[PDB]
Amino acid sequence: KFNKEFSVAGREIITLPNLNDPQKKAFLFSLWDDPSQSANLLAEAKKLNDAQAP
Amino acid sequence: AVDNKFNKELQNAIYEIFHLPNLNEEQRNAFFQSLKDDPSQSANLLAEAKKLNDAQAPK
Repeated sequence: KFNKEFSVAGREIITLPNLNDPQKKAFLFSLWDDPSQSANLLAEAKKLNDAQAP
Repeated sequence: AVDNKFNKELQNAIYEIFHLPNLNEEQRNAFFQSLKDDPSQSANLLAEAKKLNDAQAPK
């Protein structure tokens, strides 16, 4: 399940500018644990990123 | 027994491997699969990844 789509989703997580390292690590773990949840996880991470906007 | 969600060593290894600058995508993904196959190998696989990263330095 670790293919090109996985790489894209992981990059999307780590480039969210307002998440901190523990948060990105946690999202990346969740993606690794279930790559089929990428859409839900990416939407969750973006929502949290926006909640943390300066 | 350490469950994956409760395993900081596995989670840190995934995060560090994803950041390594000199691996290719195939290497990264192979490490992620090897971690899935046996999370007790996190320390060994992270060390192997850093070794390959350093061997593959562009200068």
